[PDB]
Amino acid sequence: RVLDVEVYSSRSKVYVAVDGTTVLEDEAREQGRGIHVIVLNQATGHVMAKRVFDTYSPHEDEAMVLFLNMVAPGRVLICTVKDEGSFHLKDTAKALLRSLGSQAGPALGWRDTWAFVGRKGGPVFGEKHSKSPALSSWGDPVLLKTDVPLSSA
Ligand SMILES: CC(=O)N[C@H]1[C@H](O[C@H]2[C@H](O)[C@@H](CO)O[C@@H](Oc3ccc([N+](=O)[O-])cc3)[C@@H]2NC(C)=O)O[C@H](CO)[C@H](O)[C@@H]1O
Repeated sequence: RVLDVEVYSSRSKVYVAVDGTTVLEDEAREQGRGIHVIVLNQATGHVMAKRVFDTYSPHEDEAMVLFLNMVAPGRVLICTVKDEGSFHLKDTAKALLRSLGSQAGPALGWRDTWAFVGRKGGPVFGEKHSKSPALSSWGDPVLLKTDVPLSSA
């Protein structure tokens, strides 16, 4: 009646594991920057969608907002940052993350790392965030492990 969810955010690598199986992994040297989003079915844990939005670059946050607004309430929503996710994560996107209950997402800054697991329509199940200490540095890798309650019947 639970999912064991692991979410990793760092400068050079992201991954998400569900019940000990890796369902998302990106350690490619020159791609995959931004906020990785995975959507799970809330009863089975099956992956319903996988996206990456390069919110270091303009317009990607707009795509993220349009995608997240079509996600059903009650899906499991997982986010994790590779390299940089904040430069063009602008106010509408930050307000949407705030509306999910995220604490770190609306506050995300330059080269911060961030891992998030929540029910789309509330509540938040797990969140971690490491602030970058300097413009030339990155946040510390963060590894969030969270038991997510499953729906039944
Ligand atoms: C060497 C390297 O990391 N290059 C990769 C490049 O990395 C981008 C990086 O995504 C962004 C965000 O962290 O930062 C760029 O670096 C700077 C450096 C200085 C400033 N400044 O305002 O003074 C801003 C950004 C970095 N680019 C460089 C040249 O270091 O990203 C591309 C696309 O992902 C490749 O991955 C490349 O490998």
